[PDB]
Amino acid sequence: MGLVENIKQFNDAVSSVKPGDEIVLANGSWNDVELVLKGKGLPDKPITLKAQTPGKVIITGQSNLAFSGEYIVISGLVFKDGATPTGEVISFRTSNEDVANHSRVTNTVIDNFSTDLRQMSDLWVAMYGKHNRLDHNSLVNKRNRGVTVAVRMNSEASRKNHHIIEYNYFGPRQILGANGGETLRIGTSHFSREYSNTTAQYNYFDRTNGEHEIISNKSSGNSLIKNVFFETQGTLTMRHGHFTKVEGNYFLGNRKPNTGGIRIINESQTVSNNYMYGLTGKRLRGALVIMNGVPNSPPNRYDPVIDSAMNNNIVIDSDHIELGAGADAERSAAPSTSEFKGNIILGKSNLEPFTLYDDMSGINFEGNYLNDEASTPIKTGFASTPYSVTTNQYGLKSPDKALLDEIGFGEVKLPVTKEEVGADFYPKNEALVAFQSGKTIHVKAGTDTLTSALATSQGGDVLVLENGADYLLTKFAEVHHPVTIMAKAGKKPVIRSQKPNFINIENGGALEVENLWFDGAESPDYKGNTIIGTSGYSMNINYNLSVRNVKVTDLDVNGYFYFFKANAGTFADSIEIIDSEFSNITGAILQLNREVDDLGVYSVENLVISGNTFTNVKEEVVTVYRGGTDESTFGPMVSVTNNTLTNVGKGSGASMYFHGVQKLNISETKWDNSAPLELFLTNGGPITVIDNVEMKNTDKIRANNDEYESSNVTYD
Ligand SMILES: O=C[C@@H](O)[C@@H](O)CC(=O)C(=O)O
Repeated sequence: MGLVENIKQFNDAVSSVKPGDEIVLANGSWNDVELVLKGKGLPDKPITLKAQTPGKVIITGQSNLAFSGEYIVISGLVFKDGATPTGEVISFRTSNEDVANHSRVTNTVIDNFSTDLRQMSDLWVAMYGKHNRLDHNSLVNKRNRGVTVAVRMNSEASRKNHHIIEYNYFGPRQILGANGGETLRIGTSHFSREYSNTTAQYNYFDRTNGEHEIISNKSSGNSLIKNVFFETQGTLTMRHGHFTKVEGNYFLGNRKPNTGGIRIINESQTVSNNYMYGLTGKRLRGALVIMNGVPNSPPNRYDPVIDSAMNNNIVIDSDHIELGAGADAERSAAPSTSEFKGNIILGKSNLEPFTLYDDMSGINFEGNYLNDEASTPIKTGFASTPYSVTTNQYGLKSPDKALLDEIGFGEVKLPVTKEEVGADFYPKNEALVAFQSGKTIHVKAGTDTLTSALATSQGGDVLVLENGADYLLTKFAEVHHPVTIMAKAGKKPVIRSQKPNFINIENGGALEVENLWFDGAESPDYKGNTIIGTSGYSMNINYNLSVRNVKVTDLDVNGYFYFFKANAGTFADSIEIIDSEFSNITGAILQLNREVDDLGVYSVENLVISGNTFTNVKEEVVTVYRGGTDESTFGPMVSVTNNTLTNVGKGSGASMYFHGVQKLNISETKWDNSAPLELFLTNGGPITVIDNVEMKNTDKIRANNDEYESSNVTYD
């Protein structure tokens, strides 16, 4: 009815609207626009805001959309490469009192509508009101904190909403390094006993790894049904609220790390007829979890599990069923009047898949099946059955037909596929370029030849330097995309710089270095120099750093000269230091700074330090620190093997410091006249094994509790 091409025209057409009329945004870029629409349509005659050509109306910059009234439809829009100036990108309200009812947002894309600051939280879709629908939308590349889709519950007008959220595509969500990266949140703790009655169904969660809670259910009466979770880190958690129905969901973990399933807390939960495959998560992130709760819990803790059922689920090739998880002096109430019946557990990666943290007498176990090779400590309710798992018609590892029929599961088949969800006009393209997937480029010896070669390289490229040759930098060597810098086998080239940082990983960058020699003879006379650094600003794209067969010498022109220094506000999916040699360094090897707001922030997910020698380093090799009390979130995972530290950390101090690491493995490593190893084991169960280490002329391991396992610790 009304085609508009500028904000002025838009605001005129929506100043007065009647049932049936539509406002069309003409194709093109809509930059820095705050779209507001109020009106009252009709069941047969909605008020529609639509794109001229779905995929060709690009809302960008500092933009958002807020609407209120009745029977509004919003379709075909794209929000790409911007950030909302409010708290919400698409909002089903226009003020605290004016909400949308019986309205719909469909066939719409939000693509990287992320703040440049990774620590700032917003909501991408905020649902208010009653009887709203959110369907067939694509939400991709959320790089900051916050919830992608939230159902709000802060007033009566938004409770008992019966919203429907369905057929949406939730694309990859990088690990945040902090709390609050849920994909779907239904309610909040402050209104958690209130009823929402939301249905989320037929959605596809694709590597939505923001945090441990993929779906944070925080209100009563919801149905989370018939969704697909593909290699998703974290769980579907019934965090607060009762009378949740969780059925027909398929978790395709594929043996990826930290892949969890369904966590029951609180009352009258039904978790049945779900399918799980290849889930590796443990404890609060296990494939199936039933928590202990706090008697007379405050609304923000954990209600004891009562009147709940966990039945007729299929759990294949998964590792952890955790009953009573969280049990302690506070969470002292074990599950009661609940049942665990008719489940099929077929896995061989963990032959003792159950952990019981408390008395499970309050749970009636009946009719379950567990593969011959595995055992349960529960005396009743389980029958052993052979491990028979065959890929079926729809490409899914399935139990035998006779067991399926015995529990009335039906076919093992996805309730929805990747191809049936999201906007119909927007591709689902990978956004990450792999190391060495591009061209090999020669870098001749000399001054700023590496600088120039990087400036024109592309993601995936490999810069190959001349063996034994000299390289000098007088400018920053900036890495704007995944790149490899290396020499083929033979004599290491030597790299020097007159700048305070040799190489900086910029936002979007990631770096492999192999068979290089970095030396400090040309470095400037400043404190805080480093060989490799991050960008110096918040980087809302996680980076990666791989260092293999590298030699680093004479970082001593001034104090605090580090090998690698990540500034506050950056996050590394993986840092690997392999088979490398470091000598005469006044700083730390790895300086992993943090921007402390949430005390739970951490700056690296996976750290591997293996095959190295560290000699005459005044500061530590690495401090890995996560504060706060979140037992539930990830921790860094750290592996330290086959290294030698000679005169490290003596410039009282420590040579390595690990604090709030959820998984720490140290082995085959010798300290020689170094500061001691320092540990701090946080509440929960941080897994910590230290085997075959020699502490020659080194003080005793510094720890807070004896809570770790240790074997073969020699003190010379
Ligand atoms: O804030 C801490 C959170 O871990 C918790 O309250 C909510 C949650 O996600 C959990 O316990 O796992």
